[PDB]
Amino acid sequence: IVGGYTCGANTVPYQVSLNSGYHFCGGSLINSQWVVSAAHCYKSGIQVRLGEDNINVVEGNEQFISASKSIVHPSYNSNTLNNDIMLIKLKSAASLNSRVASISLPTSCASAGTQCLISGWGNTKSSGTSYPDVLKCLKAPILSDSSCKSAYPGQITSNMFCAGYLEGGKDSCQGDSGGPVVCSGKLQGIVSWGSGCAQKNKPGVYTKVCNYVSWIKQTIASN
Ligand SMILES: N[C@@H](C(=O)N1CCC[C@H]1C(=O)NCc1ccncc1)C(c1ccccc1)c1ccccc1
Ligand SMILES: [Ca+2]
Repeated sequence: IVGGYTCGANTVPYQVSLNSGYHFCGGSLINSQWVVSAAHCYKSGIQVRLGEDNINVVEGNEQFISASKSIVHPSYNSNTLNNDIMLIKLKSAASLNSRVASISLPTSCASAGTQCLISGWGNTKSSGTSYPDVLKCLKAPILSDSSCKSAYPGQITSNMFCAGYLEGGKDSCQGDSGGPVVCSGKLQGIVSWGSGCAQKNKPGVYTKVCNYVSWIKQTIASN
């Protein structure tokens, strides 16, 4: 997260860190057994880390649970990033508490202008590289479809939305991938892609979760 702020420990209790020897992506806990992340975060050997603030120190509220199965969306295209969503099944159910909590799925899509919370342990620099230990947060509005398409001509599908700031300076970045965009208490986006981080006229692009709720619900009913 570039240009954001320290969230505060466990104030984003649905935020998970995906670990394969090191943090590599975020995700969102949607019930005690399932995490939503980005398809471009797929790899084998995932451990889901819940209840995290400082990802380099055991602070006492963590739950570390291996994935038993990952399911990349059947229609994910790794070239256009259309359908950039993946479900991860935990080997055992998380114990839900004030520091480890699920985020609701949307029933309606969010609207342009709605202010959302984006969070993660990704790079905090727009040029250069610095990775934080504690969770970072950014308040960002959803942008109009027309401004999003003007920023990324030919590349925005109906399964994507832009959020952030056309002036730059505030954005998600590498390592935030797969994490949440929450608006009015619902998971409306997944950190997906952009042209650099926090660059002028290049806001972040997010997977539009409301288009995937039927697939999520049917998949978790059968796995
Ligand atoms: N900029 C790259 C990106 O978003 N990549 C690389 C893999 C991870 C993800 C990421 O950091 N997502 C998080 C993010 C990035 C930028 N703003 C907001 C959030 C993109 C690309 C996407 C997926 C696969 C390959 C490349 C890219 C686009 C054009 C030129 C080069 C790279
Ligand atoms: Ca920790």
